[PDB]
Amino acid sequence: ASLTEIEHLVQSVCKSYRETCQLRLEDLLRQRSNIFSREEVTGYQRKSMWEMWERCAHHLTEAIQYVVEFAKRLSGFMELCQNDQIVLLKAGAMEVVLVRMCRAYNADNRTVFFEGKYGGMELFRALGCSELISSIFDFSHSLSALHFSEDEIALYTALVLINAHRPGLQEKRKVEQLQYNLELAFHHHLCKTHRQSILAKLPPKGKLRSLCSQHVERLQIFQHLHPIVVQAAF
Ligand SMILES: CC(C)CN(Cc1ccc(-c2ccc(S(C)(=O)=O)cc2)s1)S(=O)(=O)Cc1ccccc1
Repeated sequence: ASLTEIEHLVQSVCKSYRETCQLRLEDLLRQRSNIFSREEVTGYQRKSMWEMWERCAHHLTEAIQYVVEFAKRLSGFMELCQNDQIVLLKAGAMEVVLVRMCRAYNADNRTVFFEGKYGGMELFRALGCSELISSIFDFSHSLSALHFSEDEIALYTALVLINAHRPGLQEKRKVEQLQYNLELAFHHHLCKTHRQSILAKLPPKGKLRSLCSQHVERLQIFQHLHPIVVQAAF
């Protein structure tokens, strides 16, 4: 592929992200001052783990819907066989959601945007998993420190998804070609934006893996005893 086509892949990936980014960065940054009062935080802390779980399950499911929509708009993704589409999303969707979360994270006061306002990790106390929440907040903090742009998120999450080493792929060569093309796109766009410096500062692939694995473990435990059928975005 020529640099002209690489640049078109760049523009295409970034447009697909902007159409499926769920919350506008502009809104997130604007609402940073709308913070939960102490009474509001206490209101959340009094809820059952089962109520917080269902709210969290609703937000995660919805975030995942937007990630699936992003993938479907990704050049070449819909050209993969159905098995492979499923393999990639099953392995990668929740890792993308975790990356996407850094946009809603405010490093200045360590709060995150949740149901209309910004709250610290103590908001989630009823869930009884401080370590995981803390790990999620630290991970977001590490990404926010980089000032990850909207397009870097777009290109980086595309590569989280389009990973040819996911076990179970039936057309591994096709995923490899897609992955390589997206790598070209990412690297070229970092050059064009003078942002080469972020590559070495990005979280190791393994860290996103171990975090999502710990995350998924909680989800399974909650969703087993309390499934919730909730509306589809697209
Ligand atoms: C804020 C996190 C640490 C806690 N969870 C609630 C959220 C779920 C989805 C969120 C979200 C959705 C969209 C964006 S966006 C539109 O800016 O991309 C950003 C964040 S916050 S949790 O559910 O991940 C914590 C949890 C709950 C239950 C079991 C395990 C973990």
